[PDB]
Amino acid sequence: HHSQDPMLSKDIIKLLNEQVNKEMNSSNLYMSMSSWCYTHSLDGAGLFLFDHAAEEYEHAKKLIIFLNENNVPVQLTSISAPEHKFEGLTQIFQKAYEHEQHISESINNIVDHAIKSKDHATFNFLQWYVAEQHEEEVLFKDILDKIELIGNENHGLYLADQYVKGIAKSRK
Amino acid sequence: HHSQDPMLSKDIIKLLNEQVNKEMNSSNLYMSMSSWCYTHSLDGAGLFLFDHAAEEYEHAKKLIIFLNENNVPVQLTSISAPEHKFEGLTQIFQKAYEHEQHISESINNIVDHAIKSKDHATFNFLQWYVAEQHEEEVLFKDILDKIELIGNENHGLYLADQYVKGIAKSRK
Amino acid sequence: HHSQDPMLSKDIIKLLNEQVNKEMNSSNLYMSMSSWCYTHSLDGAGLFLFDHAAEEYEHAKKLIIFLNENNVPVQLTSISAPEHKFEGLTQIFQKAYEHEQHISESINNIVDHAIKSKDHATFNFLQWYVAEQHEEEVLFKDILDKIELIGNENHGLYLADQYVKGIAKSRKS
Amino acid sequence: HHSQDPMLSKDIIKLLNEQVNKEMNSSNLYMSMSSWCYTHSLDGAGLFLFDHAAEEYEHAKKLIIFLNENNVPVQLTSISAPEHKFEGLTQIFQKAYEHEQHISESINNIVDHAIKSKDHATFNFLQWYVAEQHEEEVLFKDILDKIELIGNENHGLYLADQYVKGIAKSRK
Amino acid sequence: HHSQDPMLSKDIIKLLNEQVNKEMNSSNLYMSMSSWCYTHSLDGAGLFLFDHAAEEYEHAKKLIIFLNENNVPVQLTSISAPEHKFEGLTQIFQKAYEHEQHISESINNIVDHAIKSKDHATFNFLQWYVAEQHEEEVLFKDILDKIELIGNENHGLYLADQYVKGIAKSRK
Amino acid sequence: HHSQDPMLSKDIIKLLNEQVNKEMNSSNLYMSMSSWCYTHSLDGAGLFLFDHAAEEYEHAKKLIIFLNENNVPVQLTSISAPEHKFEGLTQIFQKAYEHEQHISESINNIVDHAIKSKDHATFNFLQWYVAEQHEEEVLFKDILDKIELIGNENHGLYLADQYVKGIAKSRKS
Ligand SMILES: [Fe+3]
Ligand SMILES: [Fe+3]
Ligand SMILES: [Fe+3]
Ligand SMILES: [Fe+3]
Ligand SMILES: [Fe+3]
Ligand SMILES: [Fe+3]
Ligand SMILES: [Fe+3]
Ligand SMILES: [Fe+3]
Ligand SMILES: [Fe+3]
Ligand SMILES: [Fe+3]
Ligand SMILES: [Fe+3]
Ligand SMILES: [Fe+3]
Ligand SMILES: [Fe+3]
Ligand SMILES: [Fe+3]
Repeated sequence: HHSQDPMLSKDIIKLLNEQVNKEMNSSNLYMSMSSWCYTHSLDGAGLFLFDHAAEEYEHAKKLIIFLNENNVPVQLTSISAPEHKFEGLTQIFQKAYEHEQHISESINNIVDHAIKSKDHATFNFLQWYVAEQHEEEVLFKDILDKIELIGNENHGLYLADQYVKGIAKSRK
Repeated sequence: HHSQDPMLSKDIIKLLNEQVNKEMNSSNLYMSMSSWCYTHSLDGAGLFLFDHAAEEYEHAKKLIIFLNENNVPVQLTSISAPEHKFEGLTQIFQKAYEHEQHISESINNIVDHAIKSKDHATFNFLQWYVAEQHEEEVLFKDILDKIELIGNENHGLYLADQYVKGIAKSRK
Repeated sequence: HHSQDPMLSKDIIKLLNEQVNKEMNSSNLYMSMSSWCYTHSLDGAGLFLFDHAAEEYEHAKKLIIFLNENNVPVQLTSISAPEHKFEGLTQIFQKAYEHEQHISESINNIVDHAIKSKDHATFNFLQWYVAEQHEEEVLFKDILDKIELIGNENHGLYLADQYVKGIAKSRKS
Repeated sequence: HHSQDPMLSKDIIKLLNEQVNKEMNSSNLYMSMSSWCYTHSLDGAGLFLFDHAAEEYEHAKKLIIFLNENNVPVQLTSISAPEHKFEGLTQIFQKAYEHEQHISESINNIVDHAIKSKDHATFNFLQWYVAEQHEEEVLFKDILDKIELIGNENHGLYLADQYVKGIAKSRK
Repeated sequence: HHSQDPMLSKDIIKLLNEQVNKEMNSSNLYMSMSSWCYTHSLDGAGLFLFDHAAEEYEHAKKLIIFLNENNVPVQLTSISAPEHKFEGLTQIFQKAYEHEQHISESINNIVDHAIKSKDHATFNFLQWYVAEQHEEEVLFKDILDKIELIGNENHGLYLADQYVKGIAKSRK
Repeated sequence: HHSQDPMLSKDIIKLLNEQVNKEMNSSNLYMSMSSWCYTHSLDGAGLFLFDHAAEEYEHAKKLIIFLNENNVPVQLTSISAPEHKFEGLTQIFQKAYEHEQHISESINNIVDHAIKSKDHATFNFLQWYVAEQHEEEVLFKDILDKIELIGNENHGLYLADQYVKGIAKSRKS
């Protein structure tokens, strides 16, 4: 039997499949960072990063759904194991904020390509994704700002972890 | 500051970490199988397999939670691209059922090791997982049974896909 | 058309089928005991044993369901005519308690075999059955204890039967 | 202590005790037929026949209750192992319909004996049983009629099983 | 009058009776640790440890119930006076965590003996106890981790006690 | 860091700590009595005595709470192994009633000491304990009266146990 051709262009297909794998890598990275926090008595950060990792997989699932609906084959690729060794809470959140900046950049790029190739179905679809990623990038900026304000001096790690714990709980 | 040592034995840690990675791999496989179905007009099987893939990630998360609570570092390994080429609906579910048999075996192995090393916290924890995996293995057996009963002659693929669609919706 | 092979091992299949037939045999034994009581003015014990017999059939059905879901053919055997002649209420409950002890042992044997064969699907499935059988064994122990505490002196049978009647009614609701 | 004699005649006692054993045998036959269906991918018929087997045991229990209330000793004899060899879905339902015909005949016989004996307590008691058996005989006639209407050609068994599955669920 | 013999084996009887006495001893230890905290201005830890002591007595009662139902005589031996000399909050929780580890080991031992003896009534019974003990061991690990993360420098004891006070109230 | 001194006098502290240990000892005695009953087919008395044992521990906890709030160190002593061999239901309740009489006396002694030392915080605190202990002493008197009225002639033990079972159940709800 005959099935209809993919409804998206080759360039958009490539960028979207790359994005699915980027989100899966993100989930892995954040699970690893979370585990580091959990094994170093920082369960506030552990919980926050675990929940964030899960949300990254949710992004991957939403991108996959869009690919499926357009008759576009999903291309799940090989991905390196995430980094597992970290220096401390500050370094983790510095690395995470940088990572979010990079993800934001990657989304901006696809949206720009949608405009260029007049793919406004894809432009329209990606708007939840632009909005949600901006929120996440702002969130990591805010957490990093707070960790740096508190500092590492006497009880500082505890104070920072409890602050992140509060955010983790409030974000359901 | 000092954090407490991992609360599980080296062998159990190894087996549980391997299992996390197995479930992550399973999620990728099922996403790939789902995509094949969606791009070959089998959206019933597409939906069922997508939802099943998501459930495998849920298993991985629950295993991670148990590792975290026991102060056991999560060791996420490199991701290898899942199989993406398939012959048809029957072959997909034959491969899936075989995969589920393998997963059941892997769980039986961990539970047996928990008994052998007198790790009854782990034994007790794994019981939801034994129960749920059994349900999944039976489900795949039943779907494969139905696909083979229906056949492949005129309208057969359609009837099978609609049957699987019904199951997918009922499990929501 | 091809159907999938049985999902359980040959040894586990045989034990579970044997257990189905054990529960069916138990149901008949208890119906016969129940009838003896009813025909000897012991309707409290009659009701208790009737309801217990019915619960044994429910156990058989639950085991059959598990076999069915695993693509395991159910093998129902001949059921021997149960004992029908009894000496009295005490003898019936002595026999019943001994029977319950045997059933408990038979379950322990299957669960042990599941562990040894690494069949944790079956191990996990049987836990409701282990728990419910333990409660049943304890119940028959308690009833036997009570019958023996009361005795058959002046109104003893009546008192014991009423005691059992109360239990029967409480287990309904 | 003296207990009152049985309240029913020797002939009625014999017939009712035989009926209890007939219903128990029926339950076993239906469990066996059910198992055949389940192990041959016909879970619609499997469920239907399982639920029917349980209903036949319910009939046995109700007959036992009536014997008990009349101070009539219940005489359970050996219950021979049921047939387990079956050719297919049509043959199972052909055998089942014929079996239900025999059961209907057995009930008619007891009711006639009650009339002849002027045992109107028993006549009146059996009315639920006459009505329920009639409904069951009609039901098996209808299912067999449908299995034969559908036939075994391309997807026929699947359609028949799904039809019977519908009936099974509606009688829950 | 004759009463039925104990329903459990001699080895299982010994182990369960020893466990009752262990739980009673644990209750006393925790009451003593609780009192130390209360009399040293650590009422958060005082409340937590008091409530924990009461929970250990609840475990003793549940084990006693199981012995009673099996016609097994309860053998209460002398319960030696608990340690009352403590150095500080960290030492108390270090000792507590080590104590919970020992309790976990004792339970694993009984469950293993039940398996070896084919006593699955006892195995099945103990599952609530395995699960609840695991949660308690994890909890003490977490509290100790937090006490050590905070430390004893300026306001450290106060912060740790308030943290434990929070946990105490949340478990009510 | 400095914590405030105990808020109660040395003599009151000692009496209250002794009372904590008395209640813990009582709990164990009653658990042992309860077990004897359960293992001799007297589950009514078994349940009653088990629930009573648990209530004694609750008394110990309430006393500990008072000590804690007054910055008084709790001093838990060794608990001797309770008596475990008994002659029968009557002897158990004779022993229990005598025990309750002793507990009542021990409370009277503390309350009297509180009055003499002008410790009315402690006097006031103990009033729930005086009241609850009186109700307990009366209850054991009543049960003993009933066991002795019934006796052990033909079905006597059964009747007495069922009577106690009814009390046990009524005190739950
Ligand atoms: Fe993000
Ligand atoms: Fe994102
Ligand atoms: Fe699975
Ligand atoms: Fe799984
Ligand atoms: Fe049984
Ligand atoms: Fe049973
Ligand atoms: Fe019928
Ligand atoms: Fe019928
Ligand atoms: Fe058709
Ligand atoms: Fe504990
Ligand atoms: Fe414990
Ligand atoms: Fe500070
Ligand atoms: Fe008292
Ligand atoms: Fe008292």
